[PDB]
Amino acid sequence: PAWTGQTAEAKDLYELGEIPPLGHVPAKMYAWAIRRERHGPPEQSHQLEVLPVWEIGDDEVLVYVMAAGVNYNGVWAGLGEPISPFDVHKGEYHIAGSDASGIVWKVGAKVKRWKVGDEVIVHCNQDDGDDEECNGGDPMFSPTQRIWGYETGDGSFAQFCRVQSRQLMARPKHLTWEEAACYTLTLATAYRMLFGHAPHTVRPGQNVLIWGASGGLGVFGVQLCAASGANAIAVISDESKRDYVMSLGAKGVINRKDFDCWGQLPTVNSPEYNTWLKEARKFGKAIWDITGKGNDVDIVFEHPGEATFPVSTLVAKRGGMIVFCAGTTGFNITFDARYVWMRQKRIQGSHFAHLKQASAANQFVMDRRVDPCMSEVFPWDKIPAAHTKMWKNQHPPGNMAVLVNSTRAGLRTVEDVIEAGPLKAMAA
Amino acid sequence: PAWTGQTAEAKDLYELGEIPPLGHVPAKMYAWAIRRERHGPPEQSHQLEVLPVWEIGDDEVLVYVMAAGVNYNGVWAGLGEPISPFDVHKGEYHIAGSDASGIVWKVGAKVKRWKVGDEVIVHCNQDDGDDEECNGGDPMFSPTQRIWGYETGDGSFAQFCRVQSRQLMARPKHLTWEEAACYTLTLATAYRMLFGHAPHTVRPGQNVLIWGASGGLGVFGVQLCAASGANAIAVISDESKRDYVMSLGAKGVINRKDFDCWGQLPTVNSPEYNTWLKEARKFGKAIWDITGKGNDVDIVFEHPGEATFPVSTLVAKRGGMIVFCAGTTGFNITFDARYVWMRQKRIQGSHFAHLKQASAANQFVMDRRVDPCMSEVFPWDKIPAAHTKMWKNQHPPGNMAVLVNSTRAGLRTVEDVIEAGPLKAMAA
Ligand SMILES: NC(=O)c1ccc[n+]([C@@H]2O[C@H](COP(=O)([O-])OP(=O)(O)OC[C@H]3O[C@@H](n4cnc5c(N)ncnc54)[C@H](OP(=O)(O)O)[C@@H]3O)[C@@H](O)[C@H]2O)c1
Ligand SMILES: NC(=O)c1ccc[n+]([C@@H]2O[C@H](COP(=O)([O-])OP(=O)(O)OC[C@H]3O[C@@H](n4cnc5c(N)ncnc54)[C@H](OP(=O)(O)O)[C@@H]3O)[C@@H](O)[C@H]2O)c1
Ligand SMILES: [Mg+2]
Ligand SMILES: [Mg+2]
Repeated sequence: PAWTGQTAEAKDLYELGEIPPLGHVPAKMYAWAIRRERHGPPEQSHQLEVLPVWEIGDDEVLVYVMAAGVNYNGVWAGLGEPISPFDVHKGEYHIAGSDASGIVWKVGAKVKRWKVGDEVIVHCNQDDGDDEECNGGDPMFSPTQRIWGYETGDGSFAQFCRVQSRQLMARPKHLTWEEAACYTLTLATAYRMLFGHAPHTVRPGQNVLIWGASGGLGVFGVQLCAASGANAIAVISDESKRDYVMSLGAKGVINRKDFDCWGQLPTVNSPEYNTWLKEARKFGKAIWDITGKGNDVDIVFEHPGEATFPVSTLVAKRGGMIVFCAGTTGFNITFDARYVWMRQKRIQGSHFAHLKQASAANQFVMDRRVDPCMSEVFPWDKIPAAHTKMWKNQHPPGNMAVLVNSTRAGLRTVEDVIEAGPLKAMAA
Repeated sequence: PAWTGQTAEAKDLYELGEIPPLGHVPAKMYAWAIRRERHGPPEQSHQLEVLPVWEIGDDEVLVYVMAAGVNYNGVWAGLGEPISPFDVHKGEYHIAGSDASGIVWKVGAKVKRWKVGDEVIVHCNQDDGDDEECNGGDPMFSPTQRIWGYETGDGSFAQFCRVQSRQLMARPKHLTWEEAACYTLTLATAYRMLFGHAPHTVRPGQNVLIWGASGGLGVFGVQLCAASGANAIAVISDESKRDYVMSLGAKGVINRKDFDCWGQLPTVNSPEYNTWLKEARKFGKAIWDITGKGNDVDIVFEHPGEATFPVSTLVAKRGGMIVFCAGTTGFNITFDARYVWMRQKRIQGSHFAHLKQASAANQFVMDRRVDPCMSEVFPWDKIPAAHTKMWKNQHPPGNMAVLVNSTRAGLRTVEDVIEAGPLKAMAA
């Protein structure tokens, strides 16, 4: 409430960073929406509209959005593949965006934890709140679970978005709006992988193979390991990337381009299967050269999938886990039953994270023990462009972000957004 | 000690069931041994020799063998594939057999738990006893772990075998010698699968898909489920087998021959992949018809491998585990990454079991809550024949057994073995 009266008048439509009086809610807002006939490339399917501000219920909340995050799923949405969201919800239009920072503007009748004017970031997991798994087990195992901004169109690429109370976490005051908004989805996901599957969690001492260490997922495996006592073993495909990952806490690096052990699992007992095992073993020593010899990784941290899995299942210690949330290079997974059963290795699928997980992760960032690693930030009018950049992989390592009501890069407080000035949302 | 003096004199070689005085150990014994040049079909590679009785150490024990069990591994040994045991141990010859019932005849200097004349059955797991995993963790994760009678040639197809104290469990007085000796290896294995991988263990209420329900492994999944409150869902390939498995506790049956969803995973997005999912779904309802609808199995209990895995990974509930110890139909495992990561399913390899596991299992049998299911029993001179029968799958459902010092089928006590009479070990 330092800035309660330096605001604007009560009206039904504001421009970017034109702060309304606290708790006043305009009939309308500006947004980046998708409709079923637009479906296609981000610059084609994401177009700019003026829509009504979301109606909210008993346990929901409304957020004035300062910045947001760019993730792959916003592309799958604009694409309508692998599926269209309109085959998931009954909506006429869809507002994407699954990461965010901003202010709470209005709360439901039953909301006590959070209060109007509180500064927050947003976790993307939602459920109906009332079955066995959401009340005693793991809420990610409820059929009711879904991802906000993907399987819902009340996402964050708009002046306002609608979220459940159970999606809100406190914002780190030490970050810019854009930094606060880039990491939660990707950080929380990686946190579930490494701490959310007892008894195969990370402990001081362990060695963890991290695939694609420069990726949005990669950078967070590396940091979380280091920040906990463990020893991340990064993997990359460009030697200019070496310094980067190593300044993060990495305890070694390796480059996949040196080998050929890539591709599905050669049918067994065939020479290819024998030439395959030959190089892959080279890959194995590559670790021991870092880890010491006889020292296989406690956890493989997977996501490329089809092309590497055969290998990942080989290098993991007896009693070790190979966890993963994607298959960026194919889904025909393959592996040699012999290796995982004799050495009793766990192959564990994983998928985002839940509030208590996202918020344990958020704490590492609040204590400054982990850093969002924001790759770069685009402005409100470049949002579809920002997505196109991910599409064909031309983005820099780390996590992109885009601006909303925050009118310029580098802004931290709401006072900063005011004095920097309102901005036209729809000009051309 | 009811029969301490109805024995024979002190000599250095006895015939079958010619009981020596308690604690007297003959210089020599009769056995079924393998040597590297014999390698081949069981009837070729298992030949009959007279060898010295094993020397034993501080924590080891010597057992007078009444009956033993027949398992696949005795065939892989005689075969010398996938490997020869002589590439594992430095021995000139090898005595196979990984299951057994009998009397303790001699104990090491440091053996307090067990005493001479005690009646026992044998678990096949061994380790060196002195690293981290054997002293605080799971001893199956020690590099020192190995299977007795396979990776060692002091097995049970002989008048005497040598075992570690940590392999011994008490024998159920209510069984015949052969019954007591058929089940431990196969029972314990299945017990680890269903109770040895927290937090995905069996609980009253759960539904568990059991592949090959008539198999030595199958029958024990079914019984253990039922005996615990769960609901085994058997799978078979002969309708004459239906009554069998259902009298065991099964709560339903299904027959794989009706479908075609068998084989590796059709490359994705291809019509075959679409026709594949079509039948497999039929397979899924087949369950709900038994389980109720919306009710996916908590645990798939796998072992056929390559040909079914694609399917097994589909039918398991979100948060469910697919555990397995074999790949009897290939090792090029395959599955759709999408299914296991979104529904966060665990794919867990497993391999035999450890003492505390084998002995929890043994308790079910001691309370008469589980039954060995002995398929049939061959005599001492048919042991290689018994193995040949497994080789090409012509054995009846359940678990085979063969006789040693027990001179006739149906004998229970040692008194019974005496009055039934000694028997010539080597006649032709
Ligand atoms: N379903 C979920 O729960 C969930 C949540 C978040 C993200 N994801 C997924 O996880 C994936 C990546 O996330 P991200 O933030 O890391 O995106 P990203 O920044 O594009 O990550 C790509 C990184 O992976 C590495 N990589 C790409 N292909 C590789 C290959 N063939 N072999 C080895 N490394 C390879 C690259 O690093 P190098 O070439 O230097 O090794 C690259 O830096 C995407 O599929 C995304 O959808 C899934
Ligand atoms: N490494 C370990 O820890 C360990 C320990 C013990 C056993 N094993 C292994 O487990 C396997 C079987 O053990 P077992 O005692 O059950 O031997 P088994 O008695 O021969 O089991 C075979 C059973 O599996 C079923 N089956 C065979 N092919 C099938 C297929 N293509 N699809 C569906 N079902 C099929 C059959 O039943 P239906 O045709 O009626 O369905 C048959 O009754 C072997 O590979 C054995 O080596 C491994
Ligand atoms: Mg991002
Ligand atoms: Mg058997």
